[PDB]
Amino acid sequence: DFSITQFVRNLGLEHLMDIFEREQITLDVLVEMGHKELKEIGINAYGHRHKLIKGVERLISGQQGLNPYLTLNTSGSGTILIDLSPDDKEFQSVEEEMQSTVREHRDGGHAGGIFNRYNILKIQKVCNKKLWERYTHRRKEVSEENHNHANERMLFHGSPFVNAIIHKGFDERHAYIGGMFGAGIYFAENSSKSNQYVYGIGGGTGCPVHKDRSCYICHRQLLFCRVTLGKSFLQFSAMKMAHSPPGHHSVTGRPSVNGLALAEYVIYRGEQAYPEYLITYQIM
Amino acid sequence: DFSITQFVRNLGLEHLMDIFEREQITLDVLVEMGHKELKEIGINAYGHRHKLIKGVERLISGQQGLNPYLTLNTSGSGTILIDLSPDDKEFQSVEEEMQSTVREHRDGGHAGGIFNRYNILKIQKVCNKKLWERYTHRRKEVSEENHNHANERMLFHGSPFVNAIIHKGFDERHAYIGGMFGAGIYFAENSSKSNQYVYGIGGGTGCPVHKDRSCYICHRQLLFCRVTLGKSFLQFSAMKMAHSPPGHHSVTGRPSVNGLALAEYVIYRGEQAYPEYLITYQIM
Amino acid sequence: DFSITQFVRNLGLEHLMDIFEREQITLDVLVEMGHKELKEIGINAYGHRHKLIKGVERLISGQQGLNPYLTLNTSGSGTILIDLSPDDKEFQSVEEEMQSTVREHRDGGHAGGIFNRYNILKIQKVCNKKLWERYTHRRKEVSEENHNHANERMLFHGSPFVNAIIHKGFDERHAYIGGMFGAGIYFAENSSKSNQYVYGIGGGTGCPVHKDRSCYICHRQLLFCRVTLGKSFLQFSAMKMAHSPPGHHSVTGRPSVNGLALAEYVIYRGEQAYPEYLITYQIM
Amino acid sequence: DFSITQFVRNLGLEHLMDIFEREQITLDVLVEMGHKELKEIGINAYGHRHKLIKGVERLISGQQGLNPYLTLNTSGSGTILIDLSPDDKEFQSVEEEMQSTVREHRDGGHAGGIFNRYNILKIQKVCNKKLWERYTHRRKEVSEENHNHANERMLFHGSPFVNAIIHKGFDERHAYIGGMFGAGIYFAENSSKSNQYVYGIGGGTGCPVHKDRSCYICHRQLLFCRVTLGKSFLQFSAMKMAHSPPGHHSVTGRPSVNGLALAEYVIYRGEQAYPEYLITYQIM
Amino acid sequence: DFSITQFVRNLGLEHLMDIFEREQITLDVLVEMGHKELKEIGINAYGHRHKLIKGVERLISGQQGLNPYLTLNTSGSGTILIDLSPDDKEFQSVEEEMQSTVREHRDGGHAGGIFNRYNILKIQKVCNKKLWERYTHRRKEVSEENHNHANERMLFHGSPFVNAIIHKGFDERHAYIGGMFGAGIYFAENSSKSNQYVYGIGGGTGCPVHKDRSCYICHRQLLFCRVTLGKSFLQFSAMKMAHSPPGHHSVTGRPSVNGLALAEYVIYRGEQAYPEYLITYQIM
Amino acid sequence: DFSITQFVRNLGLEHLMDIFEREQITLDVLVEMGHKELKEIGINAYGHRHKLIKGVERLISGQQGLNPYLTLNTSGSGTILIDLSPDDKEFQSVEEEMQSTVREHRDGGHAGGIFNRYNILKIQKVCNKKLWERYTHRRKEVSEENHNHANERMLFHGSPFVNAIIHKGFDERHAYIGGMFGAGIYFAENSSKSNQYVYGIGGGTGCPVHKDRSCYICHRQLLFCRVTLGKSFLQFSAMKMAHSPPGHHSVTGRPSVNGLALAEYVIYRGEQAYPEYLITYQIM
Amino acid sequence: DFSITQFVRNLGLEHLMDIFEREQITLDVLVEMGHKELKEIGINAYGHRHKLIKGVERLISGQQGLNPYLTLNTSGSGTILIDLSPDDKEFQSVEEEMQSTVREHRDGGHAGGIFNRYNILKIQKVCNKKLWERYTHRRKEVSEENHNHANERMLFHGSPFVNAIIHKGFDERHAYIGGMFGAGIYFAENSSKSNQYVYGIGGGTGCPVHKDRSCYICHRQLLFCRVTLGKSFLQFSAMKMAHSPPGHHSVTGRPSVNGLALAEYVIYRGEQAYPEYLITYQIM
Ligand SMILES: [Zn+2]
Ligand SMILES: [Zn+2]
Ligand SMILES: [Zn+2]
Ligand SMILES: [Zn+2]
Ligand SMILES: [Zn+2]
Ligand SMILES: [Zn+2]
Ligand SMILES: [Zn+2]
Repeated sequence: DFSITQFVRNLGLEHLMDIFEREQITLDVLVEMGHKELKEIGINAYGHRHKLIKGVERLISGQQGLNPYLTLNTSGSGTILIDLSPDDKEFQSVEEEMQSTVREHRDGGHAGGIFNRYNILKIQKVCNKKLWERYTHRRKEVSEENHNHANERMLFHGSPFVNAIIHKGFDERHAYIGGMFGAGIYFAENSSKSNQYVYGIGGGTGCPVHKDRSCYICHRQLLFCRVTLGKSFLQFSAMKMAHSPPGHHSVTGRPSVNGLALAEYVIYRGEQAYPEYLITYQIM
Repeated sequence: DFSITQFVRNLGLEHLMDIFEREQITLDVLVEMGHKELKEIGINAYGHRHKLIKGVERLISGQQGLNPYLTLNTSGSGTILIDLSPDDKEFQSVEEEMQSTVREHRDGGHAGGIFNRYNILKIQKVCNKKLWERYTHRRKEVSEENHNHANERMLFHGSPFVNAIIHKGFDERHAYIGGMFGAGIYFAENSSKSNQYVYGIGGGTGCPVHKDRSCYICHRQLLFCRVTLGKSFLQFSAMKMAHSPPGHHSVTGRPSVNGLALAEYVIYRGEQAYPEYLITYQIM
Repeated sequence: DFSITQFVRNLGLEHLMDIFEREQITLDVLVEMGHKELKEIGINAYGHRHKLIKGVERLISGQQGLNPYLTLNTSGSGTILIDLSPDDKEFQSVEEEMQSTVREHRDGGHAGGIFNRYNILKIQKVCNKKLWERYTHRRKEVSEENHNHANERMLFHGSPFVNAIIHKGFDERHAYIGGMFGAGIYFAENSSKSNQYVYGIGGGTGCPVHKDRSCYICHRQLLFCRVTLGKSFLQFSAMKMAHSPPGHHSVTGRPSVNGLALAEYVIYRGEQAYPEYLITYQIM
Repeated sequence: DFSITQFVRNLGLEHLMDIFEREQITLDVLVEMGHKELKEIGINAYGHRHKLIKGVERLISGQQGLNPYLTLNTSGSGTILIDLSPDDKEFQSVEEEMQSTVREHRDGGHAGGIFNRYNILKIQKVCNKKLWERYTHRRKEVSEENHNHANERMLFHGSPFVNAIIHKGFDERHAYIGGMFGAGIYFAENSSKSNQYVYGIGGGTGCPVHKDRSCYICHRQLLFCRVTLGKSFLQFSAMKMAHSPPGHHSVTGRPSVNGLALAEYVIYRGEQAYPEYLITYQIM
Repeated sequence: DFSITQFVRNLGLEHLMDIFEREQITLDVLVEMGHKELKEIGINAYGHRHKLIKGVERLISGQQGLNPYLTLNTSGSGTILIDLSPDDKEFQSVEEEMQSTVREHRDGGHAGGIFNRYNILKIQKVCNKKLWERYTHRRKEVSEENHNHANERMLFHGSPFVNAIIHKGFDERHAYIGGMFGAGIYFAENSSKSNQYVYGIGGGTGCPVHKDRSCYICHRQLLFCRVTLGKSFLQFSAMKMAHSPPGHHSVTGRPSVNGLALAEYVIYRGEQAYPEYLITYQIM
Repeated sequence: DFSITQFVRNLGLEHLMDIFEREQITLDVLVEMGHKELKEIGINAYGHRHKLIKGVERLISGQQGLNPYLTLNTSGSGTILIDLSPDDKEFQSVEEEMQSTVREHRDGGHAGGIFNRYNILKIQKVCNKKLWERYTHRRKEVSEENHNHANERMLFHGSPFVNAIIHKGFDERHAYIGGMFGAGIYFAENSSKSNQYVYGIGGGTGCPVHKDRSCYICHRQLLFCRVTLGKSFLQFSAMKMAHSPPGHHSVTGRPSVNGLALAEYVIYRGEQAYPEYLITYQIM
Repeated sequence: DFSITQFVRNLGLEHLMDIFEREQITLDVLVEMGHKELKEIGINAYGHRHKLIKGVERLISGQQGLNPYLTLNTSGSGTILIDLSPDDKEFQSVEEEMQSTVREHRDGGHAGGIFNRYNILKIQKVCNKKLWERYTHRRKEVSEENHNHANERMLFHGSPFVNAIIHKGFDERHAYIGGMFGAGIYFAENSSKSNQYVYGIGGGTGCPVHKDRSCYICHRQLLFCRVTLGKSFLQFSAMKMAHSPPGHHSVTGRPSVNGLALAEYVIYRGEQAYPEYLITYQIM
């Protein structure tokens, strides 16, 4: 607690420090305190509160180019996972979405294995204010174009880097550069299609413990995410690209007899998706 | 245990967890606590309370679009049945309504059975806050039309799906599509009229245990429901409707020499009825 | 007693039920308990008491339109008769009121019997919470319309329906429609005049047992009642009012040479009287 | 005027009167002011505010039996009429109710005149707080006696005493003692039936100016009222009664081949009607 | 003036006096202040507030036998007159009570003059807490002796000493020792009878300004008072007495073939009446 | 037995009645028991105690206008007499006050007899809660006037109705209207003077047994009483006053050569005296 | 000052001193605080409060023989003078006692001065806890020795040491040994007699500044005192006694033809008097 000590000594108010130590007032707390709050903790003299408040002003606003407020407000950021109750209708909605969108796939269970259902172990709400405001800023930006319509879907995403995503967000700098539609982030309408990627491309090496791509023991993890598509460009054939086509905010690969068996969605900017629900499950 | 631990760890206040463990403070409890409540449980330093409260703010108001608050208030919802006592005047009023509205019906007791009175076993008040809020919102909306009058009646409802109704409410998506007035929810001011639908359409197969439509042994259930009729369209003949006629909120089927023997009330939106009492009885 | 179990189960607090069973906490008790009371019975964690109190709020106030608080709280209603001992000065005031207001009537005791004294067997104070509240609300109304004066009297009432009066209160819907002043409830300042109505209008058949209108053997009952007269209209001859005359709250039939031998007081609203004392007696 | 001066002089604070004169503070305003309001007007010393507040307390709470509060709170009571705009939804719904309920009557318009529709000139909402409180208190009583249902209807009322009703409310002491159902206040769901009574019983002598019962020149006034019916007694033939039948709160006369041509509703205490709208019109 | 200073200096807290001078804190204000109120005015240290509170306790309670709290707390006592509004229901009821009770008396207006009506100039409510509590204490006594019935009436009183009455209350030590029923305080239910005494016994010499008993110019004053009668002793002929008859709380003299023309009420205890309304008027 | 039975039945707690029967809990006892006392007698469940305490509240405070508390608590009231021992200093001081105040009266012992000393048989302290609280309330009233001084004396009183006094208190409605100073209660400094009135005015007929005014055999009784004099009016000549003179609370008739031989004190309100000692004695 | 620091340091709680310094907790304050007060000022730990409370117990109770509590309680003791308002009846009753008791003296107004009435400048209630407690303890003793009667009067006292008395109380160690009845403290029932001693025995030399015994300019002072007379000895001629006569508690000197013109009262213990009022006045 030395920043507060230096700040209070510079003002000639060191005799107040015994209050600040008992109330556990740090500088990041002090910068948010007005006359009312300072009067609560026991700074009874108007002159002292005036000096403290104007010092906080001269620090936070007077040196805005140094951004001292950002250095003070690191505490409290970060992700939390709120667990859903299976008795709630939100859990049952997410589970119905998982279960009802299973499809048989062209491979003999090479990537996602063989199964018709999931054993759903838990579903978690992902909360992170910084990532959330990034996503909503981009959503407002996309809907300012595209006639006030974001065109927002809920889609499945799978990859071995779920933990990194839920803390640092989606990032196009890690993009699936070899995909059918180039270097973007891929999303599926069917949960079983995303299930094929939770260990890597084409199922990867299988589960770490048993090295099996059809393991019925190890827990899997999927993300069920908000995705802003905006004006979406329809495609049927394979077409590599680094960014969206001009005037469009995403790519929709549609089912075709000689092409995609199932719908695919690709965004090329990381802040156009938010990982709202984390699902832990097993195949059966 | 996990969500509150994460929330507190992100703020740097892990040393407070043993308090939150002994006071059984979960995150849903914490989001409702201010300085006074935090002081009660032993958070004595002002800075710690300030940090907790502003973290709660950043979770609730800062991410309102994720609706974490709804994720945390799942518990406490649901229905409770408060059993009325036969010595109360409310029980006696409901039973008087049941007994005094018995009538002769055209069939020889084929659908409802042959009886003159009921043996009332119990009457229960149905309490569910979300359903009540739904009903009262629709009621305000209807009375804003129809010159500030909701035209609210208490009517009998019979169906083999009373459990679903008391736990999830009236739902027009199950509506009696083959009924005389179309796909609506039907109510009657004669208890014996509604008794004809308890085991199914036109009496069903009778009770499950005996398959008897005039069983004097097995228990039956009726609902006594608040119904907002608003502006009601008077109809004197069978008329298949999918919704209310324009300008109206419900349909009243009136008795006629060549038509209905008794009054019928049909609504086409589920939120216009609320089941206030659940009556269990036998015919005698 | 299952509503408490459902309520506690909805909150997720069923592990506390073993306490609630031992303390006999029913839901109508629980809706009256706060932090201190819940701490008394062994709910030590703050989170548990918080959840219980918030659930009680969401029930009692969140659904006030359903009036669940009145379905609970029905117990304790009803009238109790507190017995007055002959050694108390209250008993003696009431007994002296009875004895000293006896008069000789025009009839040879045909309606009430031949006597000059009573044998008072007991006097009871009638206590009924809801009837008292109804009475005091009406008295407040009358005194506001008067010049802050309720014009309250203590008057005698005789009827073969006193047992119904002390449990349900006075009721103009049973009013003496053939009375000299019409469909009102009648009171007198003489006990021997109200004694004429104990067994019926004009004496009836006398006691049920001996069928004697002057039975000196078996018991009779009068009421001594607080009557709110407000602004009283003076009358000297029969007039069959259905209600009290415009601008007035009651009627006073004054004695006349060619009219009433004794004064009478009439009210046309049951709530303006409260039956304070119940007197059991024999004539001598 | 002098009441505030006396009140302040008794406290020894007459040096403050110059403030109370400039801010137009009267005793009725002062009995509602606390420390905050007294600070606003310039009572700066804490001791002065303490003295004023304690004097107000000694007046209002200390002498509650004299009801000085009611003496001071007289101003502001009374009726206001709020005009509806013909372009409003409410005006149009009330007008639809007026027009669609016209019926042909047995007499050749002898009582009401010959017409098929109305020319509506005004519709006004009637606002009076004392009358509204009276109505809602009675409504709570009735609904508590009728399984939580008031059975509230919107009905037309016609009388040559509309002004007195809108300023004083409905009053059974003026009741139509000669009506088919005794001394009650009568309401109808047909506007024309109530229109038959605007100039008096059977139309009286017609309009004041022309003495014509079918005048098309001069305006008529109907009330549209909230009526609490509670448990309504179903009656099919005339019978004079002074109050409601036992166990009931009103009487409904049903149409019959040899009886009523149209429905009648009769209440016998005036506190269960409230005159919500005042409709001014001509017949055409 | 100096009391607060001596009290504060005795405690060794003279350095606080400046605050007490800014806030106009006198000793009679200080004795009513706790920790909260002392915090408001700026006594921030717990020790100082503790010293002040303990000093006040040692003064008010420690020397309770000296009654210092009564030497303090004399300010705010005394009467105020609240003017009634002629548009008010209370004013109209009091005026109707006064007008409707005018009677023709035996003398040709010798005492009260010749008149049929009054011009009511103003009616005032008399408010005084000391007198009110005196009266209500006596009312409780009398009701406890009269089977819980005070037998409270509103009656007229006239005398040249109205101003002394409204400030010091009714006093039997000023009683009309030569009156018809002895040394009591006399009241009437006819305003005209009271009107005979306002200028003195039999009218005295009349108005001071014109010395005319039938003056139509000068203002008269009557008191319209609550009077507790309790068990009232009826008399039909005159007899002097100093106190009530044993067992009785008042005397009511009633007309007879050789007695009063009009009713009369006499109380022998000063505190059995309260002068609630002061009426200023002229005869016409 | 029955009030408590009905009370417990209305609450639905009849199964507890057996306990109430063993512990002799009547309703008047029950209204004074809290959680502690109820837990003592074996009401172990918190819910039962809560119901009982809320019922007692709903009876005692909820119907306070009926004053049930006063009906219940009549037991225990009344006077008791406590004998003083001849060996005590209190006995000896009262006897010294008796003996030292014998004086030579003008009459040759016609009224009180011929004697110089008394034989004291017993002295009794009179204890009555109700009369004591009446006296102390009046004493406080009188000392609020008269500069905080009650002016309390101990004086003798003699009368044939001492038994009535010690049970019902002094009563000015039984006053000595024919005395030298009007209709009041008379007290003497000299016991020999009070001795003149123990058998009536002028000694009456003497002892009933022997009809002798100077009997040395029969027991007499005097009262030694507290008398609040307040501000005492000094008088030297007879004056038949009904009440105290204005501004005074007693009359002191002082000795004069042509007037009183010995001093007299007169009060005109019965609650300004209290009979502290009853002295049984013989003259010698 | 420094005692709190040593006390806290001995307990090992010196780290708490910064709280005690800020809250101004001295040792005399600390000895009165418990768990509640200590938790209010911020001693949150139970151990710290326990140690402080047991240290206080060891100091105050353990060393009770040294009376440290009396050393700490030296603060707050003293005399305060509360000014009586000239409008209150207390002031006026004291003033009328002053004025109504002026008498002519045997001498020609030599010792006191030539006057007929007084001009009162101030009346002050004297409030001193220790003196009042001494007075009441002695009063209790006297009453217990005098059949429970203290024989308390209100009497005048004149002296040139009034300030000494109001700060120290009456003291027989300064007694008027030359008085008619010995070494006592002298009180009078006439103010004009105590007026003779305001400037010393026999009037001394008059006012200090004029040396005039009848100086109409210089302020004088009297005391109006509570005097416990107990059993007062009756004497008619001078007797130089040093103490109260055996068996008595005071002396009364009676007027006589050849002796005293006015009565006097004499006590021989300073603790039987209390100077309740201090009167500042001029003669006229
Ligand atoms: Zn595996
Ligand atoms: Zn069956
Ligand atoms: Zn019989
Ligand atoms: Zn016309
Ligand atoms: Zn004149
Ligand atoms: Zn004898
Ligand atoms: Zn001088």
